[PDB]
Amino acid sequence: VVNITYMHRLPDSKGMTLVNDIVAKWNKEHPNIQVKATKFDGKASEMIKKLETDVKAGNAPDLAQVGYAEVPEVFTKGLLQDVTDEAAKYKDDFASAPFALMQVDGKTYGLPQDTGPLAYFYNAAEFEKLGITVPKTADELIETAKKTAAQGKYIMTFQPDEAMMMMSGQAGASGPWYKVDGNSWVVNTQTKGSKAVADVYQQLIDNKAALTNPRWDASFDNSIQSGQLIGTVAAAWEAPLFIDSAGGTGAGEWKVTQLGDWFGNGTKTGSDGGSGVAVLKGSKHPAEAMEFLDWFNTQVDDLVSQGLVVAATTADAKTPQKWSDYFSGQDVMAEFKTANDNMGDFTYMPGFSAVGAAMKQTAAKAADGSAKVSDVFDTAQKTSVDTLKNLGLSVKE
Ligand SMILES: CC(=O)N[C@H]1[C@H](O[C@H]2[C@@H](O)[C@@H](CO)O[C@@H](O[C@H]3[C@H](O)[C@@H](O)[C@H](O)O[C@@H]3CO)[C@@H]2O)O[C@H](CO)[C@@H](O)[C@@H]1O[C@@H]1O[C@H](CO)[C@H](O)[C@H](O)[C@H]1O
Ligand SMILES: [Zn+2]
Repeated sequence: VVNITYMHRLPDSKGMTLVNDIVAKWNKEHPNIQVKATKFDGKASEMIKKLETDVKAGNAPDLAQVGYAEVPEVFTKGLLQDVTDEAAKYKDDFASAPFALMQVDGKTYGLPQDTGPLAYFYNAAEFEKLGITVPKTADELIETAKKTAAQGKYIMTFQPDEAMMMMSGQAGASGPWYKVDGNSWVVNTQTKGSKAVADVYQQLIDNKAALTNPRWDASFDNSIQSGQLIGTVAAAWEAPLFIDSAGGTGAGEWKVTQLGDWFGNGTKTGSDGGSGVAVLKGSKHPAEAMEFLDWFNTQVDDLVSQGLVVAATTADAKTPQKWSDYFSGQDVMAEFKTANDNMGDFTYMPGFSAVGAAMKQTAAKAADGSAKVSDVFDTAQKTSVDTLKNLGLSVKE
């Protein structure tokens, strides 16, 4: 018998198949590989800090959820165990792009779990009532946003507490910020996409035509339940969280579509989260941990219940009934799978955490008019370069 520990930050909310109930099915069938999964008791950004303290203390879990944007960071801090041959055994159970994001320098450190493509959530019934359509161009988007804002309804958000992924994702839909050239990281967060995103959100904020409530504040939930928020860009895994936040408002009326051609992106979209599960330094059971993890990550209907757009290609889960009930009977998982397939490549630098922390601060100022949306991307540039220099890494800008 071997005992495995798995630390995760899956929501485990009402209506979901709880992680402990998924693990229970494994534990009944595999007496020699016994798993205990624990939900991290803290906000998402504190989890890799806990993994670092745990690995230093010599008491880390075997397995831990690591965002794709976090892999380079935990790799650089020496937190990962090479499981290349174990991962190769399970490669055909997963999509190639997310599997590649669990790799550094031809070595694999775990299995991918989900992807986080950005899409557009909107009240389709309300759009039809108000005489509007999903805007096809940035200029149409701004004109339509001003028209709804005149009657106290909003078709866009600017979420200062989600600046890291909302600004990097909408900008990143049209090209990378970070590249590797020989020995160095090459940093440019002021791309054509960054300029386009700043221009669009600057016009929306100048015209009081996007809601600036932080995503994780009660004001965001109140905006949905009160009927004020009738459209927003959103990460695909927000679907169940958004439904719960709505408190029944819009049930049977909403739909999902692709991110529009608003930021010079055409039919492409960006990445907002999405994670794998890494094998940590000091794990005494990588082979058994990876056997369990391949099984876990291919429990497609249970993982979709948690809001995951799964990396697994072993089976296809139907849109959960809870989601299609909310979203007008729409097959929203088909829209999420299309969005995933249109997600532009976007390599993350080690220390992207620190870049997000600084971007959040500037975005609060852009939201209240004390800074420009473009300053968020300048903050990203300077904090990107300073973070790389502080990690002792070679950086060019
Ligand atoms: C990319 C990611 O992990 N997204 C999480 C999301 O994490 C953000 C939130 O916790 C907000 C709360 O304000 O904080 C952000 O971190 C800020 C931090 O607050 C600042 O103190 C610091 O200064 O800057 C950091 C940046 O380092 C977090 O980025 O939280 C949501 C809600 O809990 C998570 O759902 C989301 O992760 C995704 O969860 C899905 C399951 O619901 C999937 O597992 C998916 O793969 C995850 O990406
Ligand atoms: Zn500089």
